Amino acid sequence: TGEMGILWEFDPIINKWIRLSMKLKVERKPFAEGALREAYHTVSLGVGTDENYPLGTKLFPPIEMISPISKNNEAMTQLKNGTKFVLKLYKKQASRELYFEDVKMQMVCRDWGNKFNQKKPPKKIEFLMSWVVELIDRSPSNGQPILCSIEPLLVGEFKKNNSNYGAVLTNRSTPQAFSHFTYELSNKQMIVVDIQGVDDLYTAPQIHTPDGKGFGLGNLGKAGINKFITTHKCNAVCALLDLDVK
Ligand SMILES: Nc1ncnc2c1ncn2[C@@H]1O[C@H](COP(=O)(O)OP(=O)(O)OP(=O)(O)O)[C@@H](O)[C@H]1O
Ligand SMILES: [Mg+2]
Ligand SMILES: [Zn+2]
Repeated sequence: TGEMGILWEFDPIINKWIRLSMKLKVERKPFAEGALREAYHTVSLGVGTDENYPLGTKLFPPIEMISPISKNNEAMTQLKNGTKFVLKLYKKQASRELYFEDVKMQMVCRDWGNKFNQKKPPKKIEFLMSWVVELIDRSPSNGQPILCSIEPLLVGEFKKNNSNYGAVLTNRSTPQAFSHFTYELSNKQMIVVDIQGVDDLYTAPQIHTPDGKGFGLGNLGKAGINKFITTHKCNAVCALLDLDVK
């Protein structure tokens, strides 16, 4: 039929994780890849609760960060039986903490997207949902259990607009103005880069902060922030949004 998984959704507004179960069927070979990961077509065979699966503490995320109730979640509708979606694995290592940190990062970016839209720019944006999944049916050699992340399938022409280290790859205005927006309105505590997806539906972003801690692998601290600065040229969207040219 398919394999079981423990599914984790993060909800920023309560600052907690929701723990569920699902069953899934994953193609054998990847359809795409980048420098970090490989992506696999997958189909959903249903979402359920985690009651059969002892949490068994030792714990990460810790008990105080987990919601005792899970009846409200996006997974129920976005990953219902029959859905096509995408599963990602890291290229040849890693860490339990890492996967949870990537999903948390994408959720933070979704919040940034809604903040940008509230300003009424000419084009509105959206980041996809992302989820952590423990592939419990698969064998552990260093005793490491198998983990991954999953997200919806984007239909259409996928394009990368900027990288995590200073490259500007297309002419569009919206993706570069959004990056600038997050740097200025966060009081330079943070910036969102690696803006990529179909039209303005984006996924797999990267965040840099000054002290370089947190937010997984592509966080290049002060060095990444500086690279974005060097190549940025503000556009009509930067201006409509009243951002500083400096
Ligand atoms: N949700 C999605 N739907 C369709 N295709 C996708 C999706 N996510 C990723 N891809 C494709 O898979 C490729 C690799 O995925 P992803 O970008 O997450 O890996 P990566 O190694 O982190 O890349 P990057 O260097 O951009 O961080 C993407 O460039 C894109 O072609
Ligand atoms: Mg990519
Ligand atoms: Zn600008």
